[PDB]
Amino acid sequence: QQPLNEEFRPEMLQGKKVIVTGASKGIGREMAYHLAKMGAHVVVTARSKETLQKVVSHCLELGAASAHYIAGTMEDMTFAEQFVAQAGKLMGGLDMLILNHITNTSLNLFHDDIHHVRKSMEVNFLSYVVLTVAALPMLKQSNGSIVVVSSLAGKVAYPMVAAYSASKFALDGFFSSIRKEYSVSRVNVSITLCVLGLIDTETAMKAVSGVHMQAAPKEECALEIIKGGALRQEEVYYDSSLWTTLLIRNPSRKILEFLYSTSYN
Amino acid sequence: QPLNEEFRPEMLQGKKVIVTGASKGIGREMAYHLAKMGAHVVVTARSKETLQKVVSHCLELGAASAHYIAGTMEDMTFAEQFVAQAGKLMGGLDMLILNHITNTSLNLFHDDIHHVRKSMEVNFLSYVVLTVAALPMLKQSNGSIVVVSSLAGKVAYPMVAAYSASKFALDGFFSSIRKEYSVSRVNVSITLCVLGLIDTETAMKAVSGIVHMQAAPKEECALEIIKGGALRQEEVYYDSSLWTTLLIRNPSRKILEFLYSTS
Ligand SMILES: NC(=O)c1ccc[n+]([C@@H]2O[C@H](COP(=O)([O-])OP(=O)(O)OC[C@H]3O[C@@H](n4cnc5c(N)ncnc54)[C@H](OP(=O)(O)O)[C@@H]3O)[C@@H](O)[C@H]2O)c1
Ligand SMILES: NC(=O)c1ccc[n+]([C@@H]2O[C@H](COP(=O)([O-])OP(=O)(O)OC[C@H]3O[C@@H](n4cnc5c(N)ncnc54)[C@H](OP(=O)(O)O)[C@@H]3O)[C@@H](O)[C@H]2O)c1
Ligand SMILES: C[C@H](CCC(=O)NCCC[N+](C)(C)CCCS(=O)(=O)[O-])[C@H]1CC[C@H]2[C@@H]3[C@H](O)C[C@@H]4C[C@H](O)CC[C@]4(C)[C@H]3C[C@H](O)[C@]12C
Ligand SMILES: C[C@@H]1CN(c2ccc([N+](=O)[O-])cc2)CCN1S(=O)(=O)c1ccc(C(C)(C)C)cc1
Repeated sequence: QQPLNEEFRPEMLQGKKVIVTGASKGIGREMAYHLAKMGAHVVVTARSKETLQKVVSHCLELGAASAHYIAGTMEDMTFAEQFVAQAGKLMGGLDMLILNHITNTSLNLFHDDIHHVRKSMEVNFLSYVVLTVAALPMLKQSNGSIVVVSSLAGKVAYPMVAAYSASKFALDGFFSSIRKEYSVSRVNVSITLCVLGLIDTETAMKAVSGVHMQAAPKEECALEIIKGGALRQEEVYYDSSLWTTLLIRNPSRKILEFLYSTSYN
Repeated sequence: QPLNEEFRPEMLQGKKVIVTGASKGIGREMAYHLAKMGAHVVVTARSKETLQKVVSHCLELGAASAHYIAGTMEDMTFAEQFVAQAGKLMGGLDMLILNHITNTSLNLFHDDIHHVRKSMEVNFLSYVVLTVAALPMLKQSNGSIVVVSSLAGKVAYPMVAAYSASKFALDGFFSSIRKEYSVSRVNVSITLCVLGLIDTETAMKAVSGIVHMQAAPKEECALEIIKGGALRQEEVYYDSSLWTTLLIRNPSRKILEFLYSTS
């Protein structure tokens, strides 16, 4: 996967057709708004239409080349697959798939909640796979890009987020493996995994409101995510701590993977 | 917190161990090793005839008990029943060795969502269900949970995406609850094992074409899993090369988690 050795330029997204999921709020909404401000075509999704409409409206107000929404739950694999189709017609193509949404989750110990674990896998992980499969043909045409939004808990272990972490680890294991597949098959679709720390979205602020954890600004975060996709980077790291930003990489893993891949064929 | 001792076989003598996917491969050799130790075993898998055969050689080997209970971990109900059924058959549970996997598909991923889902269900979700159901008894003996995983559950490889997803998920989930059990003072240890190429028939069938590094003896591999589990180690790394286990360590992650919990 060859990234561009350029500096990012906001114009790179002008006229581009982009899906963003879980975009009625949080980092997703903020991504829609940056893409809007860049004059991109944008289709957003989430379960609730009212909140989605506001985003759509302000996107056009912000200068979006076009902007729509389709509401639905990503518990529905059928909705997921269909959403990408409807969204493809709407824009006449696809340059970028931004996979962002999660099921509602809050900090808690794990006792018996298999139903939360499975819904997490289904919504947080499986639905991302179904959306990728549904979007690849269009993405092969544009030579597009999959952006997968992940978490520190998707690279290291923390208490209170077991089912969430499982699903985020899964994303890494899956998409990191198909990136290597796309590179032998010579599929020219980039895959960017984003490892975010605590971000000041309203939901996240509510879920931790109860010690001191410094949150990072959602607007800058959203842009760092778009920048990584645009530039076809493998991983984007974003946290408020410089120590965390550093320690969340895995140089051992890069070396090993590189030795294996220039070794096997 | 590991046990501050050298391993000695008799630690397992009398203990109540479940071993899943124990009809063949590494699972089978763990049943056997635990048997020469004196443990009470109960194995499980889908293969009735073969389970029977192993259970029988376990009795010949020194085991204090040997029972099998065939079924598929695609079935969460049977997974839940199985631990209860096995708990009775033993009057307690000391060790839960979680090892089974669905059949892994060595190929480019294209559109088989159902195979991804099934990998997640069998390879990961069923491990959660089994653990949920074996907890109460594990708490009472202050027992151990062993989770078997792979090079491909720590780093990424092409051709095994669904499997890598499931093994990665094992790491997140069980590493997260390990930190939860420490702070809520649950005295149940958790061991994640990371295995390179082991010479099981399954593996050798899989790597037959290409030429790799020497595969490692499944009998040694199985014992090291039991050892680490017994000593309550957090992680066991096993490959025929020490270089592999050196290269696979991630000190960054260890330091970052130390930082988060001094806090
Ligand atoms: N903020 C953080 O501290 C943080 C940290 C690490 C990683 N991240 C990652 O950043 C991404 C965005 O998180 P956020 O904090 O911005 O969350 P958020 O503000 O809570 O936004 C979640 C979005 O997902 C949608 N959603 C929820 N359930 C859905 C379902 N079943 N089907 C379809 N859409 C659903 C929501 O809309 P509806 O409810 O209307 O459906 C909403 O638009 C996530 O992947 C998260 O893991 C965030
Ligand atoms: N061998 C290696 O090179 C290697 C490398 C990395 C990781 N590992 C890990 O080591 C563990 C064991 O590997 P192995 O090579 O020993 O595998 P194996 O020889 O293929 O045995 C897998 C076991 O799982 C059982 N199983 C399959 N589907 C099942 C289902 N639906 N329900 C219940 N049981 C099922 C199989 O029994 P039945 O068909 O009789 O049901 C079999 O006993 C796995 O977790 C694997 O990830 C091995
Ligand atoms: C053999 C490879 C890994 C080899 C590797 O990654 N090595 C490359 C170079 C590493 N080194 C730098 C150490 C060597 C170079 C310097 S050195 O001098 O040391 O060679 C590993 C990685 C993924 C593994 C499969 C999965 O588990 C799924 C499945 C589980 C079953 O149960 C058994 C079958 C199967 C198909 C597994 C078989 C095997 O187990 C695989 C292929
Ligand atoms: C540092 C943050 C927050 N984390 C966390 C973990 C544990 C606790 N705790 O109070 O024990 C508090 C916070 C988990 C890891 N990260 S994160 O950025 O991966 C993250 C942020 C927000 C969440 C939600 C879904 C709980 C809001 C989960 C993970």
